[PDB]
Amino acid sequence: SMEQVAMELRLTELTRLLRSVLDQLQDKDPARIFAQPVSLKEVPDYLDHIKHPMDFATMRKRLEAQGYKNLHEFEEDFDLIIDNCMKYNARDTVFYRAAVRLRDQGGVVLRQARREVDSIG
Repeated sequence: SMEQVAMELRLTELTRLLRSVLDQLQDKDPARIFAQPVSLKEVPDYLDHIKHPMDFATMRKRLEAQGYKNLHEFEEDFDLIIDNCMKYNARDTVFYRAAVRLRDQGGVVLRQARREVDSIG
């Protein structure tokens, strides 16, 4: 149907805006601490701690399959990146501190992304 096409075009356009949001967030991680999944070979206990691992590569795979239907879904995954790191790692660690900085800086970007998603529809 034409209605299904129109919905698909909205999803595609949301995908474009989320790709740009994703790029901007990832630039706030120049150390590349959050670039890839935590390795279970190198942190064998990880899944005993963290039930839903997340990372920027995994988000990028979902994004390219148009797997985020709305901004809320994408923000949920971004928050997992931060929240997981802040639980597994102590306050005095480079990992924890990197997450705090990513969260603080990412807030700015997400604030205007929400306006854009509402504004454009």
